[PDB]
Amino acid sequence: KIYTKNGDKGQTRIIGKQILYKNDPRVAAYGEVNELNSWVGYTKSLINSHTQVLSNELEEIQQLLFDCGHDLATPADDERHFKFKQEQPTVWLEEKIDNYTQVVPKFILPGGTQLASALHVARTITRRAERQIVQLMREEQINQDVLIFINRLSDYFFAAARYANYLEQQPDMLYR
Amino acid sequence: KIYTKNGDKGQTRIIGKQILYKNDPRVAAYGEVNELNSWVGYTKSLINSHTQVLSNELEEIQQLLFDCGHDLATPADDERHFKFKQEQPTVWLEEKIDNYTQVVPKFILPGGTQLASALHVARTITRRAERQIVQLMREEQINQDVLIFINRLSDYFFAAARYANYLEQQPDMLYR
Amino acid sequence: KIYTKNGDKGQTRIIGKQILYKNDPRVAAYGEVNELNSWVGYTKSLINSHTQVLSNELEEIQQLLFDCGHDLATPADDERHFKFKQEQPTVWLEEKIDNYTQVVPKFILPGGTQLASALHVARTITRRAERQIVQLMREEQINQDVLIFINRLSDYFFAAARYANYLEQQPDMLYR
Ligand SMILES: Nc1ncnc2c1ncn2[C@@H]1O[C@H](COP(=O)(O)OP(=O)(O)OP(=O)(O)O)[C@@H](O)[C@H]1O
Ligand SMILES: Nc1ncnc2c1ncn2[C@@H]1O[C@H](COP(=O)(O)OP(=O)(O)OP(=O)(O)O)[C@@H](O)[C@H]1O
Ligand SMILES: Nc1ncnc2c1ncn2[C@@H]1O[C@H](COP(=O)(O)OP(=O)(O)OP(=O)(O)O)[C@@H](O)[C@H]1O
Ligand SMILES: [Mg+2]
Ligand SMILES: [Mg+2]
Ligand SMILES: [Mg+2]
Ligand SMILES: [Mg+2]
Ligand SMILES: [Mg+2]
Ligand SMILES: [Mg+2]
Repeated sequence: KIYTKNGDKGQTRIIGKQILYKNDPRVAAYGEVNELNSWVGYTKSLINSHTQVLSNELEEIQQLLFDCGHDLATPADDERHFKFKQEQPTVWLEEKIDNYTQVVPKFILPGGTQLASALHVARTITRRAERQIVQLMREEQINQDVLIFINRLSDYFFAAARYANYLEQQPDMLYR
Repeated sequence: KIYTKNGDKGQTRIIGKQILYKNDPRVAAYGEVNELNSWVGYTKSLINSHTQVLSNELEEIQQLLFDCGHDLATPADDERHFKFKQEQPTVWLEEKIDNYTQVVPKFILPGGTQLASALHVARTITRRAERQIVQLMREEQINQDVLIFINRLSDYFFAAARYANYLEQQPDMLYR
Repeated sequence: KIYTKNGDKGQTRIIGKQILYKNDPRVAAYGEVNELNSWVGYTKSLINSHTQVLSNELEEIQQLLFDCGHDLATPADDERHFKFKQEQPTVWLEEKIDNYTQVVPKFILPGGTQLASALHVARTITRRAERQIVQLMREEQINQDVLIFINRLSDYFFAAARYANYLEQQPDMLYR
């Protein structure tokens, strides 16, 4: 049974021993990163024959987010338990940002093709998670690498969103 | 006219007499449960001929959430106004969890078919609402039955998500 | 390069000089309004030949939200920088609310056609943003016009959602 009922009174476990309330800043940060991941999976499902290229990196992004979630759930002082390192993932994001940035043609408004719009939604959820990650940071020591990655990731989603639009011959929505 | 303009200064009514600010913990909990409901409706709209079975329970889940919202909007001390009881709804969820759990084949990453992905998104929004419900709980007496149901509900959505994938011959996305 | 890396330590700029933490109430309000906008773009992408009429106003709503975001990012005391005025936008919303309100046939549950459901999701995200805008308001002076508009906007989305359902011959989901 996947339901233990240990959570039915509003408390839960993290990595290590601490029992925390579900509204605890750390539980929320791990939660928002998990919601971002759900949305990436949703976005990934909207891929078709014209946008097929975007599929593996999005899938890869989901792996990276799982790792981010793991480290957010891990207290820095914990003696028995951080697996996420930002350098390779972020550089990889930076390559795609520059790639997509030069391919594509005012301020840009979120929208366009359904995949582009979903990638624009990814951008804003990534940012919502980022604020919650900073909020944790202000109370507890966190893996700063997660924050570096998350910050770059919303930039990736802006870049990929524009590219998704470009891939289906769709103009970016512009502020008039 | 559906707009009274009574809210234009950031205040609103709940069940009973209290005028509360819209950022009040209770207004937020009622709000997050309402967003969950919107998303279930959205998820329900993605059903097609292969996933048609999932339709009634999702519809049923929306009824239950409306009730949850009602009780969250109701102060426990209020003399003129709780309608939600968890036993039958939660057992009903537990049956479907076990059903779906045995039908379907690493950690699972959210994604797959569009309906499966949406059910995975439902899971995380349910959890976001759950944290906001706990947050209310820590300041005010609430209907604990709502919390019991909500906690089980995200487990339902994990279970149904996997099943949605299974229904369309789609493998669960796995952590590599 | 769209990534400056100035944000990698959890801090960011607003309109004017203040460097703020990303979890700052003002950064969150600007963020939630930006997420609403993403979702409107997403909703707009779900339009087809039967719902084509809804397209321009949704597009127009995205312009208005960009302005809302701008003013939320602007401290009221700032000497070098408010562009949003609510009167024309809100009256325009009020016309569409009355229009759509008379066209369309219990409490209504969110859901129906995919576009209707998305407009129902828009409603709840608008409201989530509204609570975050009030939260800012309780600490800082804000452009009250933004709040007036946002409040009416979720009413617009309820109205348009029902109409989207009506446009595709779909009954509103009712609380049983
Ligand atoms: N509402 C929530 N939001 C975000 N993260 C959560 C939430 N609830 C639990 N978690 C985290 O996810 C892990 C697994 O979730 P799960 O729902 O199984 O925990 P639980 O609710 O405490 O137990 P149970 O659901 O079996 O009663 C938990 O150990 C906790 O760290
Ligand atoms: N931003 C919000 N988030 C969550 N719940 C809300 C929000 N605003 C209002 N509510 C709740 O939903 C109920 C109905 O919403 P409604 O928007 O009609 O209220 P209002 O904003 O106070 O009034 P009006 O919109 O007519 O000015 C309210 O009585 C309140 O309990
Ligand atoms: N996580 C966030 N949520 C909401 N709004 C944000 C967030 N981060 C930044 N902003 C706002 O959006 C503007 C542009 O975003 P951007 O991500 O470029 O800022 P940054 O993260 O500080 O810089 P960089 O991403 O280049 O390190 C910022 O000046 C800030 O006002
Ligand atoms: Mg569980
Ligand atoms: Mg940034
Ligand atoms: Mg109203
Ligand atoms: Mg749980
Ligand atoms: Mg940037
Ligand atoms: Mg209102």
